[PDB]
Amino acid sequence: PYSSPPTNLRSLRDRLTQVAERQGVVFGRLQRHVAMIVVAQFAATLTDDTGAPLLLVKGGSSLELRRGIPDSRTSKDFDTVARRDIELIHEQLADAGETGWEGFTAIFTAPEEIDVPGMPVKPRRFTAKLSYRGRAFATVPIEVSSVEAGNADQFDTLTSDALGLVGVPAAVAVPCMTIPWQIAQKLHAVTAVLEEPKVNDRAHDLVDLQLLEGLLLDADLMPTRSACIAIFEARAQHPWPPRVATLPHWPLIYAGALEGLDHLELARTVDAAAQAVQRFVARIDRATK
Repeated sequence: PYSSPPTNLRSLRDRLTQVAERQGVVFGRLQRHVAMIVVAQFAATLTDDTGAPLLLVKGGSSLELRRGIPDSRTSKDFDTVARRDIELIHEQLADAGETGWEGFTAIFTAPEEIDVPGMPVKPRRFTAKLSYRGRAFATVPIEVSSVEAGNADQFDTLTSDALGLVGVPAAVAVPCMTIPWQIAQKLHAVTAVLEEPKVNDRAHDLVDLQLLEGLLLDADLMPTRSACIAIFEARAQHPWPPRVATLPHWPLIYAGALEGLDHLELARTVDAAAQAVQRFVARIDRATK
C-alpha cells in the first residue's frame, strides 16, 4: 500500500486510477464508491447524546457495503433514514463537512421535498459537494427519509477498506438499516402503483430483493414479516401480502440492473426475478409468531 495519504486532489485521483486498474473496476465506479464512503463517514459522526446513530444508510449504498463492489448492483444515490428533522440532520452534516475528515470536506445543498405517498413527513433530496484538501473532488446525491415504525430501533455496521487502498488509514464503519427493514421497504416500493404522470421504473429492486434474500439469516424471517406488516400498514397504500407484477419496459431495465453480477446465482430475466421474489414474499408471510 501507500505509506502516507495523498498530498492533494491530483494524487488522490492518480491513486484511484491505479487501484481501479488493479481491481478491474471502472475509474468512475471506484471514485463514486470512495465519495459515498466519505459522505457515509460524515453521516456516522451524527449521534444522539447516548452515542447512537441519528442517520442509517439504506438502499444501494447499504448493499454495496454489505456485499462489496463486485457482488453488488451499481447505484448513484446515498439513501438514508433519519431519527431527527431534516433541518437538524442537514445542519449537522454541514457542520461535520466543514470540520472535515482525513482531508475531505463537504458542503451540502438545500433539501428538496420528494412527493411520496403514505408518509406524514416526506423524504428530502440534496447533494454533497466534496473536496479533498480544499479542491473539488466529487458530488454525491443524498436522500433522507423519516423513520417509519421500528426501522431505526436497531442497526448493522458495515466497514469498507477503500480509503485504505489510497493511503487514508482511518477506519470506515457505517451504521445501516437492518435487512428485515430493507426487505420491507423494497417490497413495498417494487409493488407500488404510481400516479398517472409517473410510471413504476423500479425493476432494479427485484435484483436487490434477491441479494437481500441471500444475506438474510433464517432466524430473522419472523422479524422480516413483522417489518413488512409494519411498513405496509403504516403507509396504508396497497395491502400485505403483495403481488410482484412487472411492467412492460421492465425486461430490459431488469437486465440493465444485472450489470457486473455475473458470478452470482440471480434470476437472469425479469420473469424469473418476479417468481423468485414472489416465492420470498410467500416464505416471509408464513413466518408468523
